[PDB]
Amino acid sequence: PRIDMHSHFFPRISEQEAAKFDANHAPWLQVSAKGDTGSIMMGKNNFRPVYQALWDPAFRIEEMDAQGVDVQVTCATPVMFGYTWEANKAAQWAERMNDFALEFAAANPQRIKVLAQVPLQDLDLACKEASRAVAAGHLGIQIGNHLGDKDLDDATLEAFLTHCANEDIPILVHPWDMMGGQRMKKWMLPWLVAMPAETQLAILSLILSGAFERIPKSLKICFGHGGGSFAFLLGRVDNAWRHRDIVREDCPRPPSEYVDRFFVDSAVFNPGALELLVSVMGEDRVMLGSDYPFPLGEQKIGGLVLSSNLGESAKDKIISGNASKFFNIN
Amino acid sequence: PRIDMHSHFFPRISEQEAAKFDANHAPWLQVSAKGDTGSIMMGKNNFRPVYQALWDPAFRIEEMDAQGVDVQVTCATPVMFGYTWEANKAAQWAERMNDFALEFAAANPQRIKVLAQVPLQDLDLACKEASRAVAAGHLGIQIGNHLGDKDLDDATLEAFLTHCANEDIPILVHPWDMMGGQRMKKWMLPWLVAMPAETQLAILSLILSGAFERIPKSLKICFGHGGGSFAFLLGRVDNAWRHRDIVREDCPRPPSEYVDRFFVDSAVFNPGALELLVSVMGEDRVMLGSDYPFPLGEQKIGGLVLSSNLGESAKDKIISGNASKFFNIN
Ligand SMILES: [Co+2]
Ligand SMILES: [Co+2]
Repeated sequence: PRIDMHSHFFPRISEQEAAKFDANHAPWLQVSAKGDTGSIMMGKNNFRPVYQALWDPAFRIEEMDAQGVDVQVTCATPVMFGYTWEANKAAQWAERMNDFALEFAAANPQRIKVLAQVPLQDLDLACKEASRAVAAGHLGIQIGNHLGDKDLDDATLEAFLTHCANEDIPILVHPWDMMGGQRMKKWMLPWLVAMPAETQLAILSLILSGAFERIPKSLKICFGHGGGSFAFLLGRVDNAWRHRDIVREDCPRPPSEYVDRFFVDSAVFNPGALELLVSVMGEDRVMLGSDYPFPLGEQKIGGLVLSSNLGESAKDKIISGNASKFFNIN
Repeated sequence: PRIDMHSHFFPRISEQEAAKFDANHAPWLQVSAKGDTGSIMMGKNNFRPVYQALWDPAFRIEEMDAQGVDVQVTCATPVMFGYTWEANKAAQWAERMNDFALEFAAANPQRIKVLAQVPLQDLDLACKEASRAVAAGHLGIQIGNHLGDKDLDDATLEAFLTHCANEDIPILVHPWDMMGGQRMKKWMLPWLVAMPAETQLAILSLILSGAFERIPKSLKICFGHGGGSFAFLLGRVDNAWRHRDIVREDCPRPPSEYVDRFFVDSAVFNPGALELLVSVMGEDRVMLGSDYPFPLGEQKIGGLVLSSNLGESAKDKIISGNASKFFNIN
């Protein structure tokens, strides 16, 4: 069987319903008249043009069959996060978006599984919303990797991680609100450069701060897009931790020892990159993810893993094995 | 023989000489009374503590012997660049720093080779200063990877690159003035996260803009610290260029075809990282560099390459071969 655990949705959101939250920065979905194309829109600006598969759960199951993917986990498009908003307005919006998600997963909840979003800019509202959603049916939460200038070392974000680790709630960490200000203007560089760095920063933020020494080993946490550039740059981190007391102060073990404490999806779009990745993470902590349905997500879902020189057991774990232990799937 | 082509110096600069340029932003060297320790200082603030090898070319040759490195190329500590300054002041400062460099390399110019800095914020002054310096003895120029919000795609920086390509001047591109604003506060995250992303952005900036289709093939250009995270994330770039017309518009060939047009140093601090790197770049475009004398530079210079499963011939090219064609060292 095949489980793709990194994919996204966007719900049937009217201009009128989103304007009631923020007729300026609440995102909404405009579908064409035919009904197989459309755009995500902030106020009345065009944000991203999207395909029917993003919002239509029936059309999506049909593609899932063409693709040979049996169960697919899916979660909010990072533009739905609303972390910049006021906390009550975001807790309201999060509640609707996760309802929409169960509504979307209704089309076939043995094959479509959902992850919820939280108002992460408020620890209390984020914690209650995380537990409600798992009880309502979501298999876990998906969070942006940072919150303005708070990275995952921030005490509040660590508190949200521990809360989930204690309630045995799995977490997918997604790059979002990328760094870099005004420089990565064209050629989609924010996805090519800033996305991988954002992820690496999140992972390194937990490690070098000692967060893993303080968070329960029971936390199920996954970092998207191969964990950014983390695995390739890990040796540069180990060498700095050995040669610099300020790198070493909050981190008792050498940083590569902590790879036993988190997961990554397999989306790295290259056999060499994939082989190095499992070499660092181990075949048990790499899962099949595709970033479906966006252009940048590997058309042939699972094709990179299946054509690899990896073990037949390694393939089985990335394709299916680890994603069902991680998410508790039949 | 061994050639380490990535290393740095800092000259004997007094508080008062630096104050005549900017008693606020000009860096200077304070040596202890003993004289084997010291600090780089901006105005009156402590910037980096350094050790004798950074400024003492005699002490350095002695360590060069202990380390078994025959010739070492060296260049300015990126804090010396002064790209934020007024152009004439910076052209004045660059001229003194490159004189200092030849003064430093005087201690033994058959083992210490130098690269010059330029006032890159002024294309004319940068071009004259680049040619000046090569004629005075430098083997080429070292530049920060970006200039505020101008990346190597910027037409000024492209004009500086082709000026050098036409005068057959080699270029080492160094990450500097790292992105990330206020987030990577502690654990030296700017060196771990932002430095590799800066490099990757520079390389990708030339490729995806078509700069390599417009710059003469004769350009000898090298990117530091293994070219950042570029070689690992290259497949993500290829896949984006195939699936997105806006990634593809300015770039006629698929982006991984352009690895035949630049070099990288070998400083990636890991055998798997190193093996993937030469797999992407080819054994001919990877050169031994150590970032000596900073804490984060592999104290066993060349030790990573020599202990690798790479070919006897690959080792000879990285250790010695490529760095002497590139730099014209006999
Ligand atoms: Co995604
Ligand atoms: Co350096």
